[PDB]
Formats: sequence, C-alpha cells, structure tokens
Amino acid sequence: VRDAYIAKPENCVYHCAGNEGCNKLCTDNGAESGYCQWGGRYGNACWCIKLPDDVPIRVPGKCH
Repeated sequence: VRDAYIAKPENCVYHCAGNEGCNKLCTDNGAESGYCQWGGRYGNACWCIKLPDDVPIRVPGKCH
C-alpha cells in the first residue's frame, strides 16, 4: 500500500475542491481514506491513504 495521489489514465490526478469526493474516490478504490490536498505539486488533488499497490498513482511527468 502507499499514500499518494490516485491517478486515472494516463498519469492524471483528480482535481478537487472538497475532502468528501476524495474520501469516496479513494475508498472506492481500496484505500482507507482520502482528502483533497490544496496547492500541492499536482494542483488541488485527491490524496489517498493506504491506497493499494495495484491502484495507479500520479508520478512525475504530464497527464495525457
């Protein structure tokens, strides 16, 4: 498991403006919880806690 920004294809974070949406997005994908991280390195985006190793995460680079 890992704490990181969950990504959708291809290497794209989920923009957010509220913790609830991230919490639901993260837990729907196996994480224990999530919240919206403001002003991070990938903008305001969903951060998941204990996201499974098999769920993609945002890595350095662009979203495409």
